[PDB]
Amino acid sequence: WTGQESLSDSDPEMWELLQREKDRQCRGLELIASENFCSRAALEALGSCLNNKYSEGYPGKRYYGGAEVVDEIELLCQRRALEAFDLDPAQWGVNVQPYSGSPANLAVYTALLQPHDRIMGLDLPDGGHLTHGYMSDVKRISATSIFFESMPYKLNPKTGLIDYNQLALTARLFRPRLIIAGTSAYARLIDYARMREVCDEVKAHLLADMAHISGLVAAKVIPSPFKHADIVTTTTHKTLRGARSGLIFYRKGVKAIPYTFEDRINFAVFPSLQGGPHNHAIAAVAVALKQACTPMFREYSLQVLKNARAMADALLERGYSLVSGGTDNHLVLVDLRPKGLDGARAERVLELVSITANKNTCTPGGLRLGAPALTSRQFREDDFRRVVDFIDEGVNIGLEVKSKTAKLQDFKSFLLKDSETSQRLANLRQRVEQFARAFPMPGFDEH
Amino acid sequence: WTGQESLSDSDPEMWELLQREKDRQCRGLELIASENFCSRAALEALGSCLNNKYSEGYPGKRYYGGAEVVDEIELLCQRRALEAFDLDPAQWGVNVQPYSGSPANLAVYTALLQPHDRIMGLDLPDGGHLTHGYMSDVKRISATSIFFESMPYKLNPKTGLIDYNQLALTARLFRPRLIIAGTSAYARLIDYARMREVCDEVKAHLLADMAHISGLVAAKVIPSPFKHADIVTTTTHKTLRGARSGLIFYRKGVKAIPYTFEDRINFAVFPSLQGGPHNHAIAAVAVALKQACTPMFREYSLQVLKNARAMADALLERGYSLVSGGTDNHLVLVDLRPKGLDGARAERVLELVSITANKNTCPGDRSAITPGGLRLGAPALTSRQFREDDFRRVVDFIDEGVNIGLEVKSKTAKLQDFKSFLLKDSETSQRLANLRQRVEQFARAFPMPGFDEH
Amino acid sequence: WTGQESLSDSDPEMWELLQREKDRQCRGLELIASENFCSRAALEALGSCLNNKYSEGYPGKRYYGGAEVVDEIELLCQRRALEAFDLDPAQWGVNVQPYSGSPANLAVYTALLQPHDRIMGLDLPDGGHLTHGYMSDVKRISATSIFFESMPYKLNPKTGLIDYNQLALTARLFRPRLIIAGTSAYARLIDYARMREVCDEVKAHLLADMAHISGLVAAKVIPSPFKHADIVTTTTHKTLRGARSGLIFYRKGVKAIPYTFEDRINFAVFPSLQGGPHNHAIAAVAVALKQACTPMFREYSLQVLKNARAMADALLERGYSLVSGGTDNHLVLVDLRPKGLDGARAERVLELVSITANKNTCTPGGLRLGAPALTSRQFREDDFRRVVDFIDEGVNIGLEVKSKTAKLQDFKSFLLKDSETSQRLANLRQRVEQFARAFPMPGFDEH
Amino acid sequence: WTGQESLSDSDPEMWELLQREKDRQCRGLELIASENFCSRAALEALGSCLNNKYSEGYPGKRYYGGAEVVDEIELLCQRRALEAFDLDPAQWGVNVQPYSGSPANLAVYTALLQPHDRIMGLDLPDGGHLTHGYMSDVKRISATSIFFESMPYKLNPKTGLIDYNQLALTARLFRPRLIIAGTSAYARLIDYARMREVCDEVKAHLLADMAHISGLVAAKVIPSPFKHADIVTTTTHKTLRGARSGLIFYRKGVKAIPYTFEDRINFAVFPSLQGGPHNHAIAAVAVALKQACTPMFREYSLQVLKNARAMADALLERGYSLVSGGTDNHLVLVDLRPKGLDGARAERVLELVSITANKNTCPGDRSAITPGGLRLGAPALTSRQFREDDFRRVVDFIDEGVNIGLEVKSKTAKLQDFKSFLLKDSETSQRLANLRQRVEQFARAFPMPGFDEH
Repeated sequence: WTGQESLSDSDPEMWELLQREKDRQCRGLELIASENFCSRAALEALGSCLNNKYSEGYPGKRYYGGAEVVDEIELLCQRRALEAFDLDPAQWGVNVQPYSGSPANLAVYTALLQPHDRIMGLDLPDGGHLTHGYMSDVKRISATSIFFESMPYKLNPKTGLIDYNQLALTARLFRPRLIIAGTSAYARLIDYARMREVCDEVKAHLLADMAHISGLVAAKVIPSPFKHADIVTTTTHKTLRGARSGLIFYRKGVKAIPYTFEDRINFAVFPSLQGGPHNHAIAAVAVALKQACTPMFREYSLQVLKNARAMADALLERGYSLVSGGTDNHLVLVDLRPKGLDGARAERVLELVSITANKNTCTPGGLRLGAPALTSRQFREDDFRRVVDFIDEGVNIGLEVKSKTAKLQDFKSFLLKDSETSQRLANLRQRVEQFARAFPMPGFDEH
Repeated sequence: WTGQESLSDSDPEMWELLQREKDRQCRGLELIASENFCSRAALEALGSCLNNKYSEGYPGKRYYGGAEVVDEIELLCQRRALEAFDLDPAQWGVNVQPYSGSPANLAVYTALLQPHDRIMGLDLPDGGHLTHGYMSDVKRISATSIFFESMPYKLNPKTGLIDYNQLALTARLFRPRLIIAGTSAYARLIDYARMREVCDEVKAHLLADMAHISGLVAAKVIPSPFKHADIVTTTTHKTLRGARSGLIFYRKGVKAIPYTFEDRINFAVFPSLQGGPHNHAIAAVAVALKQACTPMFREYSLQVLKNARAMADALLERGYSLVSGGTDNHLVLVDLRPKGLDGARAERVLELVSITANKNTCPGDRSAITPGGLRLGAPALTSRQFREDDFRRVVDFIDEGVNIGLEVKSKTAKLQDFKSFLLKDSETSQRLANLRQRVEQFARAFPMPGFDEH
Repeated sequence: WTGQESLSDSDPEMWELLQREKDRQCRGLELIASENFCSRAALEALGSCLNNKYSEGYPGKRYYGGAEVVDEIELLCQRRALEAFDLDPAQWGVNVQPYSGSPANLAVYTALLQPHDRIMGLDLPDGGHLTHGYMSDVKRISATSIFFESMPYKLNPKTGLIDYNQLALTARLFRPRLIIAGTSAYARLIDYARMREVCDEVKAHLLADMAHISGLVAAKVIPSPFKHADIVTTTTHKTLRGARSGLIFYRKGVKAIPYTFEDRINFAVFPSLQGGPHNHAIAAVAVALKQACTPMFREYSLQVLKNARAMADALLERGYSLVSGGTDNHLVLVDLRPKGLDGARAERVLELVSITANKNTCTPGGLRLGAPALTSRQFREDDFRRVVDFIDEGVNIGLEVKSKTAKLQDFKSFLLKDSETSQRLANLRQRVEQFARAFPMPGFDEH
Repeated sequence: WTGQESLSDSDPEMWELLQREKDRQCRGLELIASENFCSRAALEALGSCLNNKYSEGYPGKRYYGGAEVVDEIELLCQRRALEAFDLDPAQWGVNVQPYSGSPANLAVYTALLQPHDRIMGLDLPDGGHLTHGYMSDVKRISATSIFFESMPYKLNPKTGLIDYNQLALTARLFRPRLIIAGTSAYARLIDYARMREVCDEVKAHLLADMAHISGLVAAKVIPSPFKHADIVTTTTHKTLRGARSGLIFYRKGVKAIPYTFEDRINFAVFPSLQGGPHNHAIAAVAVALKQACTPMFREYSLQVLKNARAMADALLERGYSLVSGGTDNHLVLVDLRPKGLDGARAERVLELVSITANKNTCPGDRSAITPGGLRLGAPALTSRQFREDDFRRVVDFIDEGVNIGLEVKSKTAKLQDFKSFLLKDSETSQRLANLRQRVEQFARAFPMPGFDEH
């Protein structure tokens, strides 16, 4: 036993599973706004010998020796991270160790707040993220709401936009120490400048969680939250198209008196929260960041916007309603109530024809659809019009099964069962797949 | 642009860095007890298309669709996890999502305790882990000690063993809700049965953090903490030899009255603490777990023990002292004080001849006091097919380095002086360059798990 | 040494001080709304041999023996407490041990909430109490805000009333576990029914802190918060006219399923927070409660309302503005801004002519004036008109010193200094005193 | 209605209750170590017009006007407080507002610690106070243990003294921010100097809660904790013989660098925790403090010690055991186990013959186990002019009661049985009625501080 044997030879069971998954990805239409397809280059770094180095600490300040190279990698991941977002090193620092997006947010909170200090984020069903704070009537759900004290701010249900006015009123009272600007399911640009005014007034930190939109920001096809925020967090996947990992950016040098984010943020990541860094992820992230500086990436990102517009327009033009009436980014939010349907139903139908989207709250009343993934497969505007055509076939199949049944559980039975419904689906699936398989796919060919 | 281009073509700067690192690993003698070399099979899964699936939730209970296959992978990773540790599914469950070892511990604490509830772990300089709780005189260091209230238990410095007697006395007073049995730098077996008695008495949960020893346990070459613990956490690297990731195991079904670990543990992992699982890691872990069920792995684990013994004996034979006098596991703790040196010096010398070990605090020392010891481990080199004679040879090189360090110390005052002398004094440079080159020539000859080039 | 010697004989220094204080009270016009003059009967109990008994625990469940009598006293204080507020013993319980008003509130919070649980009270400068929660921009001030998490609700600055609408909006978000209805400086009735609707909606406890108005409630000259609240706290002084002490009332027996307030409330008082009860205070309180059941007390309380009305009207009729335009209770809030003055100035002038009132926030812009004390000295409506006349003389002296100076520190100098100001004051003082000394005074004659 | 009418006229029901209580106190033998009988002078201040002034804030810094006189009273109460304990105003400050002893402790903790910070006090059944921290296996009991994190230190059951050695060991681990030296049921002097060494080492505040012994300290018949503590709390009753109220003393001026106790302590009292001060109590306290500076008070305090000795000796002489073998203060702890009885039984018998004492837990016993001991104190009867022979006589009556209890125990099984037999069996009733009547006749003869009638 050398540990040099191939996965296909040593673990055929697992290899078959990887191949089934690759085929599923290759044949399907991926419309989850959070997803993307990672470059082969980045995956080669991810599966490298970098997994075998423990490097607790920071470059030049490691617990253990033998880190010359890993130090260079991490410092390079930092530089590339600052370059990708057009940041001055004298004004901004970055931490590249967080294992994912959620860990990065916790590290910020633990670096800057005391337990039980106050935080505000966009309410979850209004399109925020769990990590921004969330509790039901009966219990604390996010760890953020267990260790800290969170109160949500809300959408204006008329405009579908963030009620900035209510935020200011409500934050004058609750007095949060940290306010979070960033979203999971919102189709428009955030008023970073406004949030900053609110934060300046009540003496709070402004954190921007750009996970969804980091690609768009790096490409400069939308305004940057770095003009206005103290701290920025993000995933390295989603629109940045990297491996799964996380980043924390922070202001440094002179504030007025220095900024004091740097030491606290790094200390909270390590030693307070994490163990050994995942150097193979750090390296893949760095590869993804280099890719994001390119003109190619700017084209990709522009195309992301165009394809989301195109998908929006194609849906309007078939009489669907869109929350906020459209989009200024990479996703669209479809209100299936004025079309006599709901996310739960739609999602399950689409799933069965190899189209993957989310139900989303308004049995909830909406659907979220995103462009970044298919765009990465070189989809253009006509291709997305065609996608909508397939979606609409599926909605109309759904609508038909709803008038022919009562409850959600009923609705799902009727689909796997009634042949006239089964065939209409099998036919549609097969067309979707044939259409999808024809487009290219980032990554390795076989796994 | 397809995103199908190779790393050597698209990012030569990064590719050159990978290659420098691979050459470093190939040419060096890796004695850090936490390290291992991961199989090529596992790394292929890690760098797979599984990176591209969001699967928040659990199998059959996902936020989103399109998870048929990922569900099968995760369930398979679970089964293989239970099988690797010889656990009945009716009695034990497992969560395979934690991103690493440290997150796995936090999830347990948040699942089972209220903020500010009480925890005890082995004091850090006595050989515990940060995640078990740690604060200096002046500040809270571990997030475990910020969100929860931690008090350490200690080694008996006379025996170098864990003072179980003092633990019971001290836990009767402090009244912890969770006691943690597991170590980072301890050369002996833990009395899980005893800890359990203490936990039963004061009404605390017993958590076993087997990160260092999980390989040994899976191979059944040492006793299992699953006989005595309620909850078991571990990394998937170290002696399990997987990709970097984490596991939480927990009792389920009937206690006496049911166990209530399952729902709380899974809930704390997700939705409370984590986002999307890292399915590529989950898959690599599963590959590593399959490998750990094999006879080959049992041979490997036995050999790990024998090589640590052999290294121990070779050090005794040259008049070094070992904390607790030896080892019953994969590591040895070497006391360099009686020999007129310290970990800080030794470590830096060894580093400069491509041997990597840790300085380590010796029992009864207030750290600040520069550490009097060195920790050395067998799992990594054993994975490169080292046998007992190879480790005897490793000790020869170590001893050469110690003796060099000894000479530079007689010619120097302070630690800062000592480090510059190694770079500056040319007679010292050469003696080091000579030794380095012999270490490398010796090391490069042994095989290396992974890919050849990166 | 017997310990039977008189205070005048054994401690002349102290006795002189008591006599100076009694003369000050006898000669002055006491307009602080929180104050009253306690009955001689109640003071005799307060200075009794009951100080010499340790009775930790509750009747029949004492740590120590020899408590037959003290048990009877405490049980009697309970019965009289329930009778005074017209409460059914099967529906309400009471705890009579809290050492004062502030301790009673803490005991409720600690009995019913976890540390860091959420509370809302009327903001302090809007006329709430410290114990309801209070923090500045920079620090936690109330212990309530240290051990628990408090967010204030506010007045509508247009109506001078409590913004019930904003409360509901704001409590839907903050999700408090306890909401507190009660005031220190508010001239109107509280919508207990409305607060209850809000509490029912967000699943919170309603606590009513009737400290200011407990006399009025007992007398049934205003609506009772007992119709709507789960828990009621109060001082035993202020309008109840007792010795300094506190009470906690709580619902008991069947809710729908039993109420669980009783055991938690009593346990928090003792053993959790307090030591030995103050049996002499408990006994004085009981004497005061018996007095409050009488027709005499109902007359007194009606007269309190009439005299506050009369004082209001007399102020309107001299062109002062009143927050909320008047009063439905025992106090009035005078806005000295539309009269070109401020509380800080006015208070100090009045003080120097033996009239005691408070500055109150709108250098703040108001003054609070209360009726209960002077009413207890048998003052009637004409007497209060006459009081206002003296007040107005003082305001007009103030106004004159303001146009003749710059800052507050200046203003205070000018008064003790300039003879033409000094004499005008000495003259006024002497008239005030001569007028006041003529009225009777509850208590002992000499101390 | 003037509110000038007498209590006997306006509330005969209440007046009759006061008179029953006064007769009870006059006729009984009060041996509860916490009790005393307050001077008439102090009670006159307590029931004064000072009840009618709101004076939130501090002298010269009041929310409201009209406080010229109350300011003079409070400042005077401060001066007399410092004088009574022989303290330099440049070195010590005092707060005179706390409503009682328990509030004074809470104010100190809230002034100096963060929520969830760590505190150690003498374990409750080892003779500590609730306010020093206390939790059962299953719940937090003291508010001190809810808002803060408390761990007890313990008696050495072999000596009956405080295990200072174990305190140091245990505090090195738990790392408290505040350690509390003071007791409710302890018969000996506390090693303030030792506690201070322990506090200096681990960087904790030393608080002394002298509630039980403040009279003795003021009289200088025992060593002062002010030589060693940073902060001192006390009640104003117990051995100081005042009205029920509380004090907090604190170091001020230069430490080495200034002390920062003053502003925090005063702020926590008000505005953080309390409302309006109880000026009538403040004035009574001041009266009591003046009385405590006198020679008369020193004689009283000396006599307290002698009478406790005398009671101790009289018990030894009749073959009882005393925890720690005797006393150096105002109380004695009697172990009734070797005599074949327990506190629970003894207490109830003594109660029925108008002698009031406490059952009290004996060292090394898990309470639940019905307490094996009795606590007896001298301050109250000494205030009724009892001398040594009078206390010898008290012990005679106690012993008669013990012997009665012994007979009812041989005729009964359980505690519940034992209590009903005392009411029910007529031969037992009479033996008790006889003894009661002799105790009363003996007690009524001694004078009583206070008013005659109420």
